[PDB]
Amino acid sequence: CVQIIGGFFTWTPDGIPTLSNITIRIPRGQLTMIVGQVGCGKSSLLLATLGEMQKVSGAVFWNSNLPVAYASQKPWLLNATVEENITFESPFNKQRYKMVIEACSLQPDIDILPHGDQTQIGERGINLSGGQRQRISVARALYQQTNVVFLDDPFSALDVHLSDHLMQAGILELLRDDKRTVVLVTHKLQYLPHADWIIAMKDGTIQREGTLKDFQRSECQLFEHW
Repeated sequence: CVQIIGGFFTWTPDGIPTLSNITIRIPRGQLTMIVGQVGCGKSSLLLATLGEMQKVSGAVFWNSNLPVAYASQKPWLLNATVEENITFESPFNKQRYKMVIEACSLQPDIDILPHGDQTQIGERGINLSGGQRQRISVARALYQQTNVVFLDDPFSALDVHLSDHLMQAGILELLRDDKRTVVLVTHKLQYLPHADWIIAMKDGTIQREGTLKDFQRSECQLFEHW
């Protein structure tokens, strides 16, 4: 459903766009990775997907501007209970909540929280770690049950075992996704064979998009194996 054609993206509308004539489309149900070095513009690419850059030219269809879930690079938590940080203006369902709590490894966090899910977190509350905050943001997105999910490098702030957790629960999130589109930007090559497509970024531009064989022709797939 998403169509982006020749799209141009900026960090600052006072200057020249950082990304020029970017064209890719995300049909519903696609699994799409976005990869590249730290600072190559992946977060900026997600901002372009959110319409937060300056479009010099081109066509963009996201279906949300017709008369969407988000995982930010830096986690944002409301000053509230952990429970309300999970619900994020939604009704409470406790199978969905149970699945989110288990899937986001939040039982050990709740177990060390003074009031479990009723522990006040965020500003003036319990000081969650950056990884716990990231897992909370992921759980909020999974709980929202949106048709489209944008995950910005979601395992950067988590451990290897937690990366395995995010692997296993993502693999049971896409299955949980009843045909839904899930876009997982990531900096890691560990699970890039296990999604459908990768977008490789460098210097604010897209260098290549394509298959494993395509990325062998890119002479990147071996580097990704490393």
